[PDB]
Amino acid sequence: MRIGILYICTGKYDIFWKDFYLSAERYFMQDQSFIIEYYVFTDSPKLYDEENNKHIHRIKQKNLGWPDNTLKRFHIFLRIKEQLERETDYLFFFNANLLFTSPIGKEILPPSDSNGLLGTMHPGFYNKPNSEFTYERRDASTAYIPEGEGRYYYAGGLSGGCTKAYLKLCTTICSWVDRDATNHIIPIWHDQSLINKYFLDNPPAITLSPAYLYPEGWLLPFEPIILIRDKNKPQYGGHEL
Ligand SMILES: CC(=O)N[C@H]1[C@@H](OP(=O)(O)OP(=O)(O)OC[C@H]2O[C@@H](n3ccc(=O)[nH]c3=O)[C@H](O)[C@@H]2O)O[C@H](CO)[C@H](O)[C@@H]1O
Repeated sequence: MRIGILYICTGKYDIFWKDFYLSAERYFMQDQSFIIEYYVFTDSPKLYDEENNKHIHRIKQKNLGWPDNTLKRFHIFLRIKEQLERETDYLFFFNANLLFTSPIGKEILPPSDSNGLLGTMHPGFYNKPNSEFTYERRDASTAYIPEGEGRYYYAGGLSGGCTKAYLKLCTTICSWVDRDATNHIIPIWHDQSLINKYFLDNPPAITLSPAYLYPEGWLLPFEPIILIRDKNKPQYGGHEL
């Protein structure tokens, strides 16, 4: 089947796209059943390595800067809503600085009988209890959730599921941020604080171990599968804006 993979890279984050694109081929979508379709949102005219592979689709999108670039990601997925219904069956989002290390496959695709959602544990909060989750604790916010509840702390570096179930997600949170905008609030950990609520209302069919979000340099009780490139390396410099 045809699986769609969402990817955002604006400003200088187009430096991350390449090693990701190559790694995606080596490891993602290996066995013939599956065909990969890149949906890239960039300011830039040119994306590596284009021309050559049809599937990859460059989608024009300007720079909104921090924090709007991760806050309004879901409005970015809806500019092309109708397109995602005819050309895709499953959806996924990968962080710009992600990288593949070990093969992937059908193990991450939600069963069709379930809700059809996917989340991933956060690498820093997988060994911690509810007391330490960094949700949003302001009542007037749509991302408000108090103490003693919430099962996990999901990260926004990876999320997906069936196209239907994921678009409804995209459409849901789009209102939630917009509603906050009229209430004059910006959530603390905007991509996540919003998402964690949604995964609280409707917990994903799958929760992926932080092996799929492996920070570089770290020592975890896991085998690397998908990796997080370290931004404070002198090649990247923390700062892109
Ligand atoms: C996994 C995690 O807990 N990390 C945080 C953050 O990672 P970091 O704060 O470590 O990285 P970041 O916020 O610079 O990256 C945000 C991601 O959004 C996209 N992008 C692209 C171009 C651009 O100009 N700005 C931009 O934000 C891009 O794919 C990038 O990977 O981002 C995650 C992805 O949502 C979450 O939101 C969290 O806030």
